[PDB]
Amino acid sequence: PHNAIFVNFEDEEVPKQPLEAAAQTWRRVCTNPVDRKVEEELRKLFDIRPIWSRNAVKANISVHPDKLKVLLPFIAYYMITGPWRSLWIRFGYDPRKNPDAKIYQVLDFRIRKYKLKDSVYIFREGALPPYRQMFYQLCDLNVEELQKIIHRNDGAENSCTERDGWCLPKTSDELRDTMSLMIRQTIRS
Repeated sequence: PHNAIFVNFEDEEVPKQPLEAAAQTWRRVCTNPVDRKVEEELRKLFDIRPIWSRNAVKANISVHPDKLKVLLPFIAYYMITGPWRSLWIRFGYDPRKNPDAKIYQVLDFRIRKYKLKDSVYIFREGALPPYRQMFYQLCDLNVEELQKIIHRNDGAENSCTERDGWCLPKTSDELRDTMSLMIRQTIRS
């Protein structure tokens, strides 16, 4: 598609290098020095945080979308199934072999110049998700209770499953109910 590798949760190995088509496409698109600058910036940010969401990345650098859709498959690979679905992972990083990746797992919450804001990917007591269906990452839930629910099983993550990953079972529903309660609390205030 965009010269990206799509990894399933049941795939044995994860890619350790991009595709040569993606490398040549980036070589073609990289025209101004600002492109090299933003490439280095994205590389450093994926070095600090190995797993990223597109909206979270857009909230950290101001890049042109047509440049980002080419740069991302060159730096990271895309997850299709599993606890880290719809997330970009640095080449050579396997979340199914790192318990710390628990803090990078995804959570789908449905209600019932180029840089973006913080509310597009960060949850806080007193704010309101800007969209009807969001894909948060467990590290960006800046609440003490949600983080306690997340780290309840720290140091003894047992096995990595598809429904919950390194987290304890039925954790996602617990976080979802807590965020709904906090949303109603913020609405009342």
